Amino acid sequence: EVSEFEALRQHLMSVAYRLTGTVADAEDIVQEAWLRWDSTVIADPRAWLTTVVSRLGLDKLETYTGTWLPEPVVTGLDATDPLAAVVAAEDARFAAMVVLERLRPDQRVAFVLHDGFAVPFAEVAEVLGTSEAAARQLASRARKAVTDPAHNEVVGRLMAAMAAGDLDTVVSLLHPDVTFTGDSNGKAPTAVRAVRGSDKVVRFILGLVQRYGPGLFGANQLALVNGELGAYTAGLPGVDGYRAMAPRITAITVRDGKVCALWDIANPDKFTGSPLK
Repeated sequence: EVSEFEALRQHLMSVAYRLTGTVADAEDIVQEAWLRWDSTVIADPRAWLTTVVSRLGLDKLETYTGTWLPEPVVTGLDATDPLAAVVAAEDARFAAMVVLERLRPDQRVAFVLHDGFAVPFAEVAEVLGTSEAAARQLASRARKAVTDPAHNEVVGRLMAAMAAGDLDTVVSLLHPDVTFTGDSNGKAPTAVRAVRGSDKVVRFILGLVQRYGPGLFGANQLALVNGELGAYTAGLPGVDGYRAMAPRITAITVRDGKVCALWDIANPDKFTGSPLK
């Protein structure tokens, strides 16, 4: 009873959160799935509730600032959490999700349902509303809009290293076009606009340890961010004339064995995938 049930709702949550970029937006869309279950004698609850959720997800597809970013899901290292199964998929990675958010409120459902969730186009066409090839084409314009197993090794190395101020190591681990992007909807000093490039990202970073100090690392917890090892912070008070910092969640993106991007998420309104909340 509960098993088959939880597996479906997980599937429903898995698709819902990805349809948007918010776990509250998924929490409210799966909310109707149950209510719209009504009819059966013979039925396929799995295929039906997707459409219901997918359409409600399309119904979705304060706010006086800029540079939007997706709400993250933060589970413990056991990944036993109920929101873990949501982001267990590798394409639920924060990098993958920011690609999807603030970019495609149209090519989303076609790409997500098919690339991510392996839904054939005829069924995607159903929630869509048109032809077979018209689902593949609204999906093909998504796969174009896009243009490592060392993650823990690279995040791990980094998590400690930077506390030595080993700057020679840190600039090599970064991409020449590495990025630091902060969700500035939240009232918190961040990259209110995106900062670009290696040496220049380091500069921004140097300001951080300068501003908040070294207690910085002690409030920063090791945790799973969207299925892979990232980190979040409970915040700091600042007692040696350092600025009081805010609790926030920081995701990391890795390729070439180098940190290709960093993500700053500081809006308290987006903590519903978090231990903070």
